[PDB]
This record gives sequence, C-alpha cells and structure tokens, in this order.
Amino acid sequence: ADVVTYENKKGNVTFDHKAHAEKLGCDACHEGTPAKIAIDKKSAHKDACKTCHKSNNGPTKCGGCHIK
Ligand code: HEC
Ligand code: HEC
Ligand code: HEC
Ligand SMILES: [Cr+3]
Repeated sequence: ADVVTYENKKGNVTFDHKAHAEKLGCDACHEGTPAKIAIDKKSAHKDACKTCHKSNNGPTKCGGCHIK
C-alpha cells in the first residue's frame, strides 16, 4: 500500500503508508517484519495513533482524522 484509506460512518481516516513512511519509516509503527497493526476502534485510538502526532501536522485530537 501507499495511501491506505478507511471509510467510516462518521468521517474518514485516510491513512498513509508511503506518504507517511517518508517521515515515519515503517518501524515508526511496525517493528521488524510487518504484518498488521490490528486497527478498528480501540488501538487506533491509543498509542497506535495518539502518540506520533502531538508535534507535527497540527490537529491530533478530534478532527485530526475524522475530517470535521
Ligand atoms: C473524536 C475524538 C473522534 C471520534 C468521534 C471518532 N474518532 Fe476515530 N479512528 C481513528 C482510526 C485510525 C480508526 C480506525 C479505523 C477503523 O474504524 O477501522 C478510528 C475509528 C473510529 C470509529 C470506528 C468506526 C465504526 O463505527 O466502525 C469511530 C466511531 C470513531 N473513530 C470516531 C483515528 C482517530 C484519531 C487519529 C488522530 C482521532 C483523533 C480520532 N480517531 C478521534 C475520533
Ligand atoms: C493512525 C494509523 C494514524 C492516523 C489516523 C493518522 N496518522 Fe499520521 N502523521 C505523522 C506525521 C509526521 C504527519 C505529517 C507528515 C506526513 O505524514 O508525511 C502525519 C500526518 C497525518 C495526516 C495528515 C497528512 C497530510 O499530509 O496532511 C493524517 C490524516 C494522519 N497523519 C492521520 C505521523 C504519524 C505516525 C508517527 C510514527 C503514526 C504512527 C501516524 N502518523 C499514524 C496515523
Ligand atoms: C514501511 C514502508 C512500512 C511497511 C513495510 C509496512 N507498513 Fe504499515 N500499517 C500501519 C497500520 C495502522 C496498519 C494496519 C491498518 C489497519 O488495520 O487499519 C498497517 C499494516 C501493514 C501491513 C499489513 C496490511 C496489508 O497491507 O495487508 C504491512 C505488510 C505493512 N503495514 C507494512 C501503519 C503504518 C504507518 C504508520 C501510520 C507507517 C509509516 C507504515 N505502516 C509503514 C509500513
Ligand atoms: Cr477516545
């Protein structure tokens, strides 16, 4: 993937793989040999996302992902 996208019922969380890998670097999320990050509604709301945001981009809280 490169620009993973997820259509939600209350907004959207257009993810990024390549566009992100740029700043991230895989390891940023994964750790030696990828596979998955089990995202849905529990982790994506944890360190998963909320962690490497409060610094760049700007909106890290509500509105960040779910385009509001
Ligand atoms: C305001 C603080 C928020 C509301 C309202 C919702 N979120 Fe999020 N969110 C994020 C991700 C990466 C996901 C996983 C994608 C997936 O669903 O597979 C989610 C998911 C949701 C869900 C689940 C949707 C459903 O009912 O199927 C809901 C209801 C939801 N989010 C509401 C990411 C982010 C995030 C990144 C910056 C923020 C700040 C929030 N979500 C905050 C909200
Ligand atoms: C959970 C899978 C994530 C969601 C939801 C979002 N990200 Fe990120 N993110 C990071 C940086 C350094 C930026 C700015 C630079 C860039 O991405 O190249 C972003 C940006 C966003 C955006 C806006 C993208 C844009 O160019 O406008 C959204 C919607 C977004 N992120 C949602 C960093 C990180 C990161 C650090 C390791 C992680 C794990 C994530 N982002 C994950 C999520
Ligand atoms: C660096 C270029 C990489 C590599 C080698 C991998 N990714 Fe990621 N990844 C992230 C998340 C949240 C998931 C799960 C998505 C969800 O369930 O919503 C993934 C998943 C993977 C896979 C498995 C999925 C598949 O494509 O079948 C693989 C093989 C993978 N990744 C490899 C998150 C990030 C991310 C932070 C948002 C960054 C940067 C990357 N991934 C980058 C990489
Ligand atoms: Cr919450």
